[PDB]
Amino acid sequence: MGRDEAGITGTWYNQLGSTFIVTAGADGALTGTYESAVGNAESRYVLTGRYDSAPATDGSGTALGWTVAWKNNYRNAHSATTWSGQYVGGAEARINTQWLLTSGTTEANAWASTYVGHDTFTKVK
Amino acid sequence: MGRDEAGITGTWYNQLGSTFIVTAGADGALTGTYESAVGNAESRYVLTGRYDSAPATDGSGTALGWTVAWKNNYRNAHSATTWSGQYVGGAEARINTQWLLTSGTTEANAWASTYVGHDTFTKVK
Amino acid sequence: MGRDEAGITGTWYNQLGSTFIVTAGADGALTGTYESAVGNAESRYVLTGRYDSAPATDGSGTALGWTVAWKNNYRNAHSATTWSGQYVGGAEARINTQWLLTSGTTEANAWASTYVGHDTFTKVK
Amino acid sequence: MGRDEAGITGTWYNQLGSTFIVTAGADGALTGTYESAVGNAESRYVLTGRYDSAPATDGSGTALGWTVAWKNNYRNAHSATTWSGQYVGGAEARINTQWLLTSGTTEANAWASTYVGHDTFTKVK
Repeated sequence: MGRDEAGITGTWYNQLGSTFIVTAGADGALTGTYESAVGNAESRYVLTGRYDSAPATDGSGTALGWTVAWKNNYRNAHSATTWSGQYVGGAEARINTQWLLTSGTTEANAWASTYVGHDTFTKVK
Repeated sequence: MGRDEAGITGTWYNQLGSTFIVTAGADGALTGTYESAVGNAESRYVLTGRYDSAPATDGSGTALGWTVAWKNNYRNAHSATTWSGQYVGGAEARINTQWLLTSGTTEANAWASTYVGHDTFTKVK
Repeated sequence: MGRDEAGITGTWYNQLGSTFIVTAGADGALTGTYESAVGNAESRYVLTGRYDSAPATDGSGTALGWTVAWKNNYRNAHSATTWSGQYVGGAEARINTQWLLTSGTTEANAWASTYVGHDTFTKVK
Repeated sequence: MGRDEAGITGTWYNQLGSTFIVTAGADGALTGTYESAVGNAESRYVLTGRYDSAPATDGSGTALGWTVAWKNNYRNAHSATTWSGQYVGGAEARINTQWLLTSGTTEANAWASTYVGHDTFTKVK
């Protein structure tokens, strides 16, 4: 099993009230669903990603990332978000991320294609 | 099939000489391998991601993203990169991305955990 | 005077314990000093920047940005940080920022030149 | 004088056809004007920033950054952009940047406040 397979797997919530449901595989896989509390989104979207299944044992966090394309059976926002961050284990476990949201654009609007932000996920709230 | 399933699937190269080998699934999946020409990396790493399988038909690009965790059988850089971008089809097809590279860090060094950059992928070179 | 000239001018502290001392000019100027609690830094560094001196009156925040080059009489970290964000007025005034830290690099290391992060500044702590 | 004071001072153009007119001071200051070819912008806007006036002599680039608040006598886009990057001297001098564009937003829309992109400036075109 991955060192933090058990720590990462489950339900996480961010500061916006979004819900991230993830399974961490022994081999580094992340699979699950994302539900955004904000933006052009409804219900759950597929996510996939990767994590470091053998992190440093010096108290460093565990690097990971995942992607959501904002298409499901309900809506298509012609966009994708990637979260890049680290899992920090312990009593108040956190996933601390920064994210990039890219929209499909014309060449003329491509300079404005991409938003950047930061989300912090906890196991409560 | 996804609108750009055929356009995205295959081998791509970026401005650094890295190699991205991807299969686009009918359902929005991206699966493949990444080989970085730079950094703490050797040989291929697993990637997974997502793309908009039903993009706008107004000449906008196709949003997509993917993740590599920099662990394979050879090396572990305790880091993950996410690329967020859009596929632009036609004679000189491109994937234009921005990326976030997060390292596992101590809490003291977490302010310096994440690099940001931009890669442009083409089908030649 | 700028709408938030009085609100912005003064001493701010971020989540790292850094100190930002700024004067907002009637014309949109930001001038002052920055002292980082972390990284290759000691004592104060010059900053300059700009803010929107006539923001929207719909309860939107006030856009602003500034730069520090990490050279002073004590040290030179061959780097510069830019903070981009908005001032949100009221009882618990905040400046919410994202930042880019670029180091001078060789062409070979330029892919790793730039860090991205987020700082939140308050008038206390 | 700054090592690259003479190299930086003058007129630069980016890949969008924007015009950046900058004076580099002996002490690290950047002052000038910016004219964007794209977005909610017309004519020139004030910029200020900083650069490393004593860079490494190992062939590394020169770190620098600057800010534009998108208010002038013609328009107010209630936003500010910061460019963070490095100057690379020689026959085909370049300023390679990444940028953050923050808009004033309501708290509800603050997750979508900030765009990220990359501009490359040359002395011709």
